[PDB]
Amino acid sequence: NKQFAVIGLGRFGGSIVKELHRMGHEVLAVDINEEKVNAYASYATHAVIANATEENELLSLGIRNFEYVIVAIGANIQASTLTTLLLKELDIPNIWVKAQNYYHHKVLEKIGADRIIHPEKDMGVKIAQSLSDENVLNYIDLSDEYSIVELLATRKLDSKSIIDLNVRAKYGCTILAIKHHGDICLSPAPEDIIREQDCLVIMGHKKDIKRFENEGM
Amino acid sequence: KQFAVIGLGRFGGSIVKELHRMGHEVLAVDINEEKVNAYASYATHAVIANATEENELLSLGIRNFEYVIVAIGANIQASTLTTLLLKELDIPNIWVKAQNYYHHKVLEKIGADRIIHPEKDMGVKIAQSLSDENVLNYIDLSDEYSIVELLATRKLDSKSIIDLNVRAKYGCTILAIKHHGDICLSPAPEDIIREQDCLVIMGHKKDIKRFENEGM
Amino acid sequence: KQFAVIGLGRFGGSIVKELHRMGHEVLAVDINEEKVNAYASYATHAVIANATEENELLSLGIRNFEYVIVAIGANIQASTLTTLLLKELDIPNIWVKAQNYYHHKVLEKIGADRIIHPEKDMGVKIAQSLSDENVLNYIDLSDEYSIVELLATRKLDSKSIIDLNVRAKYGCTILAIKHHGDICLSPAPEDIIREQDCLVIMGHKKDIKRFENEGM
Amino acid sequence: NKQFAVIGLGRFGGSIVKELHRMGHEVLAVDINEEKVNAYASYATHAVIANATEENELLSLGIRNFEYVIVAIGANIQASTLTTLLLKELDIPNIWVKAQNYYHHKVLEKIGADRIIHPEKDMGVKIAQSLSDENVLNYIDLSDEYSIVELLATRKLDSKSIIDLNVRAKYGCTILAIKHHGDICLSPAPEDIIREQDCLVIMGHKKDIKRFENEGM
Ligand SMILES: Nc1ncnc2c1ncn2[C@@H]1O[C@H](COP(=O)(O)OP(=O)(O)OP(=O)(O)O)[C@@H](O)[C@H]1O
Ligand SMILES: Nc1ncnc2c1ncn2[C@@H]1O[C@H](COP(=O)(O)OP(=O)(O)OP(=O)(O)O)[C@@H](O)[C@H]1O
Ligand SMILES: Nc1ncnc2c1ncn2[C@@H]1O[C@H](COP(=O)(O)OP(=O)(O)OP(=O)(O)O)[C@@H](O)[C@H]1O
Ligand SMILES: Nc1ncnc2c1ncn2[C@@H]1O[C@H](COP(=O)(O)OP(=O)(O)OP(=O)(O)O)[C@@H](O)[C@H]1O
Repeated sequence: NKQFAVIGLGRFGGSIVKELHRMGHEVLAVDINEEKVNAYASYATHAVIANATEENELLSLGIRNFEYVIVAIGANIQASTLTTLLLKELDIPNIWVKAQNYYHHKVLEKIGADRIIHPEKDMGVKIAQSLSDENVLNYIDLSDEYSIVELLATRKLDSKSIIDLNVRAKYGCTILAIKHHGDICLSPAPEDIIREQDCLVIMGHKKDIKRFENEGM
Repeated sequence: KQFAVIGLGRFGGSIVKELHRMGHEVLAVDINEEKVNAYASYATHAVIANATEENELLSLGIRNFEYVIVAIGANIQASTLTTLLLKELDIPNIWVKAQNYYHHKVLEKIGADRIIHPEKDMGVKIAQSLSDENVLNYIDLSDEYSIVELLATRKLDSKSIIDLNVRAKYGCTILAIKHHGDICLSPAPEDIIREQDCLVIMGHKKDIKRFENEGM
Repeated sequence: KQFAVIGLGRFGGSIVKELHRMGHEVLAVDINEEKVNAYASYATHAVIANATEENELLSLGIRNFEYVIVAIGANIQASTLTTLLLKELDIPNIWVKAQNYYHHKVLEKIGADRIIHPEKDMGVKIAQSLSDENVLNYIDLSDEYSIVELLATRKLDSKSIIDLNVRAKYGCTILAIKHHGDICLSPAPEDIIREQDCLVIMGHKKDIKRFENEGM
Repeated sequence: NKQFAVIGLGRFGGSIVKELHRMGHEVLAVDINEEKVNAYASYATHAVIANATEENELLSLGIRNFEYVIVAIGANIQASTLTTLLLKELDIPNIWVKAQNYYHHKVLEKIGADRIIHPEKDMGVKIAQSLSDENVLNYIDLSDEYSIVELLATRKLDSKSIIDLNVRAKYGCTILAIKHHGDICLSPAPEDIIREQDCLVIMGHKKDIKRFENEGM
């Protein structure tokens, strides 16, 4: 099918190899630290001690055999940039790299990393949103303006109805799901009961939702 | 009202930086001087302090904060001691970064209010996108049901939504279409889907992957 | 023209020291305090600064400089970041020292204007002089044609310019003779060549070595 | 076959051992760092891990077999001085050493190094010349006063003739070569066309050339 190589068994890298392997893919786990390789031995199709900045060592892995190579070295900029440069030079189709900061992202961009990820910064802003707005449990941005948000229902909604407390007429948003005591009602039909601490999944404009949050909850 | 970010990591530093951009009251704490100096501009306040020493934590007036975030994820000893102090000092909400399953366990037992694994979580999400080249982004509603954002293949170019019904056929529902940046929230059949458009589907996790196989 | 030398190495420090002796405007930058103090006297100006931090580079007023030289050749991370900053800050001429082929490649891609390998270059030149004990110094005009300075053997002692011709015999041309320090430029046949006198020949690289074999 | 020994596989040393070997000489690559030796294994007649300051280790290499020994240790003064002292004591005919600074040069001079080189300082002044004078591409000094200089032709010379814009009479210098679009004209005969960005090779007095640079270009 398709073959994966995870260079850098960080908390990020190690989670990718561990997941991809649980999904039952072909994953090569690479790390310069022996102890890290030994640890992920059981959680990878394969584990190998190698310094990803040395070319001959990368060829020994048969890196050219991989469709996707992930460089999850995010603390060492020098290790990361050199490795990704090697990978691009060795004509790897998809190179996904972890970046440290804006500048590291810039170097990776210029040496042709195919997709760059800031796992910490991204999770940072998402957690910050949940801190600031105690109502938002989780969310996904469709664009800069429009977003799907999962909200914890306050007592301000306990035993309330949809045909009653409408959103798309009143706020221009649409409710997609309700989760009461673990049970899930997708594409719910008005009227439905919403209890307190229910997961309410709303969808629309980012500003529109926060207006509903203010006045509805 | 008031936020305290202890540990200006890449994770911690992003929280302070964001909360401050949102215009909240954020206290940036770090034992490393250079880190404090860096986040000075991106915080309501910056202070050099060793969060494991009690008197130093009191000097910050930590008891003044509604939410304290311990984004120390490499040092288990630093993290556990700090969080223990915070719980002992009766902070209402303590959010901590964990390193691994075991560190999570120690934090759980000393009463951290919410524990986060930013790397492991982002790990599984990125792995999903690696394995399934179609899934751009997603959010899990539960273990079984999920909302998924999909990149449309040539297998969908100039297809009508009602023509290629996801609902009747697969038990899923299409929520949005993004063509050339323009967004059609809650789209009405029929609508044109071009190649490389963002298709937002919703339903059962297994059901979606069945649509991915046969539809795309 | 205003010059900025970031990295007071043996290489960087020599550029600063020379440009300053020539009486230009040179800003000497280094993260190591002791290095800055040392080159204080040998620069228009010396400043302790970490060239990878942007605000620190702006504090120098780096955007003031026509030519900035990054003579950091041991630290690849320092070098690449600095040069990236310099390109981002729209510096017209960025001259960087490289460590190896790969470092050269990263610098190339982030838009360094001229890349130099002072050690590798001087390596091959010294190697030539080792292998061929006759060649004192040289300059390549191309890959094939070169001007070479040769130490005259006893095989040439008291030989005449026309007598031992190269303009007809080998297709090369003699440009200068240096006997006991005295210099005869574009010499007219016949001229006396003593032993150990610097002979400056010019032509094809292969042609010269043929003259070296048969003439000397 | 003349025999070469390169002690210290720096960027400088490693370049000598890589070049001499490409020329197909006999070169012994020595370094105390294992990883360095392993790297230059392919690019040397031989590679050996050895501490050049220990005598017995130097004898084990059979150093007395070598006509030319190059000590390209330029960061460690103690390593360099001791090594060179050993080499002189062991009666090596030609000892070429890399120096760090004026003082290191002095120590080497007194312990009988046969030729001392400052690769960085030398390349420093040459590059500085090219920075200051944007016209000079490359040069070679015949003495302190007289020099052969390679110059990039400005628009101030585009489609100009040789005998038209004479140097042999006007400035006391002589043009030796012209390089237009890669093609090379050695000992050019007046008149010849000089286009813009054409490599012009002039020869004469250092002051004389810069006078031509000012008024001609
Ligand atoms: N040259 C290399 N080749 C392969 N792996 C390397 C190399 N250098 C470092 N690593 C490994 O890559 C992994 C990436 O960790 P990195 O410590 O440098 O920090 P990190 O990306 O911030 O970690 P985390 O994912 O937990 O946030 C480590 O296990 C490290 O040993
Ligand atoms: N005793 C302490 N008190 C307060 N802050 C500390 C203390 N010890 C360490 N820190 C800081 O807290 C932060 C925690 O970072 P830690 O490097 O050690 O890894 P990390 O949290 O996983 O990094 P990252 O967030 O980038 O993934 C760092 O800025 C560190 O300097
Ligand atoms: N971020 C920085 N900002 C300014 N100067 C720096 C920075 N980082 C390193 N330097 C300085 O630049 C130089 C780094 O180059 P490196 O000395 O280690 O030597 P080199 O370029 O490989 O060769 P050489 O010493 O012969 O010039 C050092 O002098 C160091 O003090
Ligand atoms: N005592 C020794 N015995 C054997 N090898 C040594 C000894 N000392 C240094 N070396 C090696 O010789 C080399 C000399 O490099 P040196 O770092 O010390 O600085 P350098 O001459 O400025 O480097 P560069 O050639 O890049 O300019 C290194 O590879 C080093 O490992």
